[PDB]
Amino acid sequence: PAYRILKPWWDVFTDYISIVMLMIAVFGGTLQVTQDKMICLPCKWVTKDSCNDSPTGIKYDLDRHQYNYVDAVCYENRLHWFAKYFPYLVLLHTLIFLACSNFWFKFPRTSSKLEHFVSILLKCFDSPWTTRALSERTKSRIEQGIVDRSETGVLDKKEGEQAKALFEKVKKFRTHVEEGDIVYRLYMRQTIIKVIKFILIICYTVYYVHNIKFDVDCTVDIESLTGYRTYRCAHPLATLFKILASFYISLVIFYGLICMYTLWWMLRRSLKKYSFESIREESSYSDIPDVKNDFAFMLHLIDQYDPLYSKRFAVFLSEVSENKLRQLNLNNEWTLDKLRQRLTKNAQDKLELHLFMLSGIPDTVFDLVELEVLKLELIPDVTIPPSIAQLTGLKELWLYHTAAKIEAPALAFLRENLRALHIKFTDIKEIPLWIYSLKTLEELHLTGNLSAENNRYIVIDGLRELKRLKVLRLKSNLSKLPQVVTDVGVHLQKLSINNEGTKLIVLNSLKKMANLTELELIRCDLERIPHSIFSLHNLQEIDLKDNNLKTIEEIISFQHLHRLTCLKLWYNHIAYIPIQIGNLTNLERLYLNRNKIEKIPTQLFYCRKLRYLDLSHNNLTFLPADIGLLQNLQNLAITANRIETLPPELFQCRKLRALHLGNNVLQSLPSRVGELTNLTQIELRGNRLECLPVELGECPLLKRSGLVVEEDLFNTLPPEVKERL
Amino acid sequence: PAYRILKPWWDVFTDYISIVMLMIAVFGGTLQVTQDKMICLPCKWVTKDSCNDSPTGIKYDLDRHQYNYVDAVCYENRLHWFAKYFPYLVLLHTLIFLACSNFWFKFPRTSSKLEHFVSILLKCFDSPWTTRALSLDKKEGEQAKALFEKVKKFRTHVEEGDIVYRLYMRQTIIKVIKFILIICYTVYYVHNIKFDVDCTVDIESLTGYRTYRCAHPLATLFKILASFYISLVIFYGLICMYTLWWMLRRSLKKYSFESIREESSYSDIPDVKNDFAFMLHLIDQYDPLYSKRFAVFLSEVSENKLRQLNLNNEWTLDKLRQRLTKNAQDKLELHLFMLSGIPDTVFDLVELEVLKLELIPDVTIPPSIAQLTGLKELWLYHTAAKIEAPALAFLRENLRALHIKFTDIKEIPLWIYSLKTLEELHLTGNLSAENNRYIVIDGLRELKRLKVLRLKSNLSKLPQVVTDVGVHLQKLSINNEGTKLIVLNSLKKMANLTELELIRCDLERIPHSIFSLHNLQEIDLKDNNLKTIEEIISFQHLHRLTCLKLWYNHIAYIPIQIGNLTNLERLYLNRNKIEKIPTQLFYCRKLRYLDLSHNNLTFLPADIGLLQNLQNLAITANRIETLPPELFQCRKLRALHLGNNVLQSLPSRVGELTNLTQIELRGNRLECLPVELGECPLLKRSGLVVEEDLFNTLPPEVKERL
Repeated sequence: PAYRILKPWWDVFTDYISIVMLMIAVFGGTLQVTQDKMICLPCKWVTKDSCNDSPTGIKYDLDRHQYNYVDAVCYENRLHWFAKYFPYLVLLHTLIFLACSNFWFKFPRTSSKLEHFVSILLKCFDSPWTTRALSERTKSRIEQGIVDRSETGVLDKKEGEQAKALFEKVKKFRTHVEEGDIVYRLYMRQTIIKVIKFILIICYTVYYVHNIKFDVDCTVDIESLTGYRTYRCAHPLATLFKILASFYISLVIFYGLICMYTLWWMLRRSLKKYSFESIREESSYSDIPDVKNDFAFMLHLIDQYDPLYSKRFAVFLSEVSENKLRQLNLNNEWTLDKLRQRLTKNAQDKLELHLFMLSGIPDTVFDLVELEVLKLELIPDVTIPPSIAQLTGLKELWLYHTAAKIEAPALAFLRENLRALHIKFTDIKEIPLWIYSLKTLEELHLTGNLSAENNRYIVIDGLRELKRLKVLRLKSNLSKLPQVVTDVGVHLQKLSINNEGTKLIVLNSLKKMANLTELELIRCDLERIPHSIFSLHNLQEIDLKDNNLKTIEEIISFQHLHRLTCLKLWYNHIAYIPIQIGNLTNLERLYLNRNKIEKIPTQLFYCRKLRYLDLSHNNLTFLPADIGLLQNLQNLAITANRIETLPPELFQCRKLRALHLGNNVLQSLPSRVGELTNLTQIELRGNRLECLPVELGECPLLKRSGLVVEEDLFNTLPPEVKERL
Repeated sequence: PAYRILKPWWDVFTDYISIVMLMIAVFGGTLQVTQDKMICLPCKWVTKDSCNDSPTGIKYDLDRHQYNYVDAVCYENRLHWFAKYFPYLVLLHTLIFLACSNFWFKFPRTSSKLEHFVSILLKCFDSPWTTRALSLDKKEGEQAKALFEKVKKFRTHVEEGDIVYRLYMRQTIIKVIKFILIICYTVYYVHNIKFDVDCTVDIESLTGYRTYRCAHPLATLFKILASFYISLVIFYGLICMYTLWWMLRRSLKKYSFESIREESSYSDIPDVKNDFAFMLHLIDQYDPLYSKRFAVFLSEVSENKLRQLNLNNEWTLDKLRQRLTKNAQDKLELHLFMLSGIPDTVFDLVELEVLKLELIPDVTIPPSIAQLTGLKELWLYHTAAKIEAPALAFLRENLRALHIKFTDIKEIPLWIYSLKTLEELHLTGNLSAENNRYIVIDGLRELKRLKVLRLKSNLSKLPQVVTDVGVHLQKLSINNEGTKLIVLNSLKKMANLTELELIRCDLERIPHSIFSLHNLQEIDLKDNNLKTIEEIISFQHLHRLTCLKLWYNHIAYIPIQIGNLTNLERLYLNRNKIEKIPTQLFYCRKLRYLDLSHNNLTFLPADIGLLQNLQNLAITANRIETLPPELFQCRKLRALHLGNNVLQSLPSRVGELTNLTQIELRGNRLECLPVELGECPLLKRSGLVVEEDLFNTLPPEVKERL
């Protein structure tokens, strides 16, 4: 694996230098062992030393054998020890350089981190995901760039899984390697020792060259054995060894110069610190990490092998890349088969789908042409890719605290759709300035707490142009409603304020609007009904509940209005009903629930078209004979009021489909109510009935679904209601 | 591998010569170590002339050991300097030349370029796309595309390099320098190789004799080796000099594909001017075929074809036909919503009068439209606009209607004025005052032929290009924003105006420049800020109004000037909260269609019984009590839409008409329904939405009969 981490001036030159150094050691060694003769010969003209101060010949008269002895003595007991062991010296130095350059290689405490690093290196130029990743007023409303750049391509569960595995591995391997700096320390130590040995070697070997000589004056003490005292002696190899020493010294200098470069490099710039600054300078990916340890160091070393590596690695190790990967992987798995698992519907169905557990917006959801409603919950980076064009209808979109980043170029589609839009928000500005750009939005639901200032800025710029707004629901404190509401208010059909922090005067709004065909004040801290509410001639519905409203005495002037048709007064403190309610007959709904009503005058009977009445959780203990006049009564609750046994007027009606009786006193339901034949359900609970009537057989719609009873015995009818079930 | 980037008359020869030269160093080295003896011997003749010539023996009483000393001395400080180190001179230079040859390989900043270069060439060489490109099974697209992306990134990277070229030149130059020097030294120092030499070293104090004659035993082998060596080197040098000639008389820093371009299918190839060019020349030397395969692969024209084929192989004629539908004014509506371009197969659909394109980049519609017969209508929305096909005649014979939608300003093409046969145009988009004025002039000014024009936009002011073109205007519509109601000099210019529509515009009051337009014959005012009908008094004096829609407004009051009109075929009083209807509508006995809904009427007047031709009557969500008997005093009442009112039961008599085709009964709280209603021949569960069977006699009979 060394090849892919091969260092330009650390491994390349060192290996060739080392080979040459070894070669010269071997050459010299071979010669030193067998070609070194050291030819000595005696001399007669000895004056002081050197046998000088001087044809037939000399005739020294010595034995050929004894000359070899002299040679051996002069060789052993004289100078030039450097020359004698020069190739061994070279071999040692060569081996030192070779060994010191390769401690990390094949040594487990360092090779482990290199193996993890190299494994990554071999994946950066593989796993095609990498090369896909390498392919690269406003008012936060423009993102067509990313729409076309992604090319809506896929990974086919191959690049997806490969890249995912590599993300797990790059994060884990980095966490492992990043713990320390052993790889770093070894290279700094190695670089320094190479320089140290270099300096010492040159000093040592350039000095001992004066030792290599043509000849030597041999003055060893052997004349008592061999006759002559002084010998002159030649060393033929000495010429060659001066040459070899010179070549070795030059070779070491070259090595040294390169080693100084590498030591120079590792000191001039920090190597542990490392980041892909060059990538964020050139590439679209600014998401560049920086760590200071062995991982970064090893990346830095290979940065000088090939910049291409850095480009591949840098784009891979990114959260931008991972997020694009995840969205693509989402599409790979979250297909039509998975979307179908959640295609539910609740009421006014419109074929819903709610995506809650997704980390982003799938593209496959827009293949669900049949749906009209899409609910997005807690999903970040919602752009709504402009591939919603294959949908036909889109009647409702829920931005349930997701993201304000809706910038895809598909307003034309949305402007032909989205009758309704729901925005849930906990922050102030995650509400996009996108809403007003929609023109066909009729219904808008805004839920979250904004200050008066925030209401004014968000509503004026984000909503004011919704000329077709007909329905507006504000689940906000609304200490003041911005003038936008009153202006849309003249075309607005429904306005609903539903919050505990509601404390304000709405008289101006009511007067300006003068329409409000549906009005809701829920949990608003109200005690007083604003009197201008009676200018809403087309009010047609009013829901006053969960208020501090303790009176109905104020509803005197309701006849100023026409077609009221509905009055909801539940969960309030109206413990008493006056005789103004009897003048309200153009009413088709009335609800008095948990208001602690002690008494109701016979006034409800005047509203002979009431048909629907809720009398519950009131300390009333009474039923008037209004019930005998309202012969179109279809639904009535008489519960939690401790009423005595029901009076016979109970059944003097025609339908009373919903007969809800409970938490009262009823030893027995008047059996005659069973002859209405239109009972669909009878609730008989908490009343201590002794027995059940056996006249219910007359009614075909009291099969065992509507028999909400405690006893379910004392009868002959159980098999009839069971078979009908 | 490296083989394919080796130079034909350079590298194979360099390697063989280097091997032989090293062989000479090895032979000579071994020879020099064990065979060089220098047998020297003294002489007694005149030493002034190296022992000249002016049987038993000479004896020369010296010992054998002493002679070894003489030989050693003569060898060490006399002649044969060159011969003594000849094989080392050979080894050193041979290694230098060899190292120089391989210098560019395994070099820190050349290997990466070379490895990628070779891999790309091999992939291009063997890719089936290259073959097809010479003129995909849905996989060659991906493979070729991946190679194209890699090639573009590789080329971009190599584009900035000048390393491979320069290092090669430095290498060539140093080989030439060393070549000249090695010849100068090797050739010159040959006079020192002699068999017979004269040794006159000063060793008399040790040997008696000063002059020795001496025989170098390997003089001949070193002369032979040197001569053979010199010849090897000269040959090597010829190649080195050739290299410089080739490198200097050819730019090589640039490479053109002209010799291939005029033989192959492509034309779009740039002049390469960097290390890529140099590498290209080198493969051209090895084999030009690789230059060709690469060139054929790397082409934008080829990429275009590759992608086009991918479209054609997916969006086949069956795929297109299966997805071909029709919704209104049918004409074979084919929709292409997410394509990367337009497949050619769409133009073989000769019968495809309607093509709808959206979200398709770079649409160009190559002129193959001549293949088609009918192309009566074309919808280009939110796509691209690069159709410059030289085939206006085909387009002019067709394209009676164009529906083009935009998101910006400059996206709008000008293919409108060039088609003077255009009859109907629809434009939606982002407008401003000046932006619209400039574009509408360039777009519509010359279309005298235009009859129908509809604009969906934030216009804010009516342009005069439209009023001038508008003198031939049949139908005019504008919506989604209020404009200055420039009517005083617009309706008068247009003057034909046989169908006018105003939707979601800031109209509170009706303009009165329409009052004299007797040729109006159709008018639709809806979702406006209009809250009245006071203006419509003299308006209706015009004959042939035939249609008046005032729905979706705030008109809660109907006057009795409505009786001024006798010619109306459509009347819509929808969602205006009206509280009463006068018996002044019947005046238009040709009305036939009357929408009374989402009002606050609560009752109906005796007007229905005066319209014997009333066919379609909608009475819904008006809280109306039991309908008056005039309800069924008619002849047709095909559609009786009742709902969200108050009706205990239908009068049995309405079912005796028998021309009822549908009765809607939803939300009216009916207690029961009479049997006569089931006698009507066309109420056999034909759209008879009811809540319950309502105690009728023949609901299962009519269900089976249908």
